[PDB]
Amino acid sequence: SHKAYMIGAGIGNLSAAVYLIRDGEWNGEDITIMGLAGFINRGGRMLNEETYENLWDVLSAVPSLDNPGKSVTDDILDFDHAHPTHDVARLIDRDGIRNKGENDYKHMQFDNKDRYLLTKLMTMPESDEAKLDDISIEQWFEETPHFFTTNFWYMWETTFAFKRVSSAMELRRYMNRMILEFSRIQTLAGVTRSPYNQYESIILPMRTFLEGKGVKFVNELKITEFVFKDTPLRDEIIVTGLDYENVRTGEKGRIDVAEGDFVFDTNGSITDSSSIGDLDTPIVEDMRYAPSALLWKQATEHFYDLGNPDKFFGDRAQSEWTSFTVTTSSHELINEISRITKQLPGNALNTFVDSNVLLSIVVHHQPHYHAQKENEGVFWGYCLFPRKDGDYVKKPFIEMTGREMLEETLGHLEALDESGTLAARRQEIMDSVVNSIPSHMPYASALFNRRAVGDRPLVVPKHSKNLAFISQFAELPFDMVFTEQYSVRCAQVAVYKFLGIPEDKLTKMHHYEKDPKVLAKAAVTMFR
Ligand SMILES: [Mg+2]
Repeated sequence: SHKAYMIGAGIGNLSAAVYLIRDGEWNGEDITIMGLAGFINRGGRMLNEETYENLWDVLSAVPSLDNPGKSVTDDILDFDHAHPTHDVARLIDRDGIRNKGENDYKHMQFDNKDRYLLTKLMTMPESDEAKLDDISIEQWFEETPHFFTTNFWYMWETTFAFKRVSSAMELRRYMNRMILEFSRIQTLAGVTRSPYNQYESIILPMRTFLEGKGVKFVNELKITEFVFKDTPLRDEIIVTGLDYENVRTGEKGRIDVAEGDFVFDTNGSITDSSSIGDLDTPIVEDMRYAPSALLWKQATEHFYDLGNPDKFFGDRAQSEWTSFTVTTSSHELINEISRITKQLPGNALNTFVDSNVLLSIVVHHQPHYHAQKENEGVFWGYCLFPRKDGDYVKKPFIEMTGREMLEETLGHLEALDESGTLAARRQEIMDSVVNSIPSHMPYASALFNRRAVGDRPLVVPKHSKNLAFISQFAELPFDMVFTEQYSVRCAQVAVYKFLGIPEDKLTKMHHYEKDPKVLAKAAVTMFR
């Protein structure tokens, strides 16, 4: 019987397994998936019910582990509909919340130059994307630096963790795929949240369902090299073996990939080489090159049409940022944040636009984890300039302990709090801390690095017989690479191609950017 081998266990390969089982009528036994106090916020943070067509469809076949008779899609949408989002303190500067006045976050704050360039970028056809090769956002708006002082830039860069040195291609894809969210970017009312963090709300329901269908899960094997069959013209990609190392025993070997078996590789991950600290210990930067990209980099030693992984994993300056998760033993700290920001938990992130490190925090709906106790509260924060000094803790953010990161956050919170109450309650706040876990990710935004078309392999390269790339570093049209939808889409493309399902059966994506009314509203929104 035909077999499938997944290298990486993220949502992309899991969705491939789902597609194989549901639409290809495979047996789970034929699929092998190979991966490797206080909470840590792992996983994707957003979704969008108007987009993510593939994700909702895959997740409509995974049962909820919490609610009998509900699919994971049902869980997620039922929750979100009952917890609508309206960000209030989206932007916070040294004077207060940009809720009102001249800097009101309803104002994009665009030039006429800013709208001209932004409209040119937005209206460039998909077929012309290569014209943007290696052009950063900084470069495309080189003539109008005023852009990088607007509300829109502050909101857009922090919403997705984009840098100005990053690829202008995605900003274009945003303005087309996410066009509907343009008019509501400041309230983030279009964001769709799952009840808990997505590892618990999405990943484990998926693994459980797959495990129940027979899929084999392996986590001791480091796949070390592809083994390709040679051909006279050397175009075809035919994987014949997977060289492995067992990281616990030390055994090495080769798994034979027979004729009719398929291989799914996740060529790179935004969490590769990440490291962790705790309340009193700063991170130690893992200097190793992205381990999940090594199979990819090695295949380029044999084939010429597979891209340049160094574009994505060779420039940490483009890709790195740092986050942290706070756990408290009482609701007090969350109550204080909720009061100072004029916002109930679960209403999207709050960005301190005048902070030196560009710090944002997110307070989720509580609880965010299944093992969260009734008395416990959790929130999450990150900065986009981890090398810069903190405003209140005057050392580089990336060198801070988890405590120091909270202290730097409180400083900004206290600065916005006129009552002075939070600062007064400092000792009690800190005593309530279970942990504050810093989390450094050198490739966190590597999927946004400056890129040229062709720097990423096709999901199924033009002459690949049985190798597919399912990742945020494979080439797919239209979709935003930030979204979990991207990897789910790669999976359907790969599975349907390998199985012979024609592309008109692929899941149909919404094209709001060709509805004239949508464009009209988008055009008007430019002047808001
Ligand atoms: Mg919605």
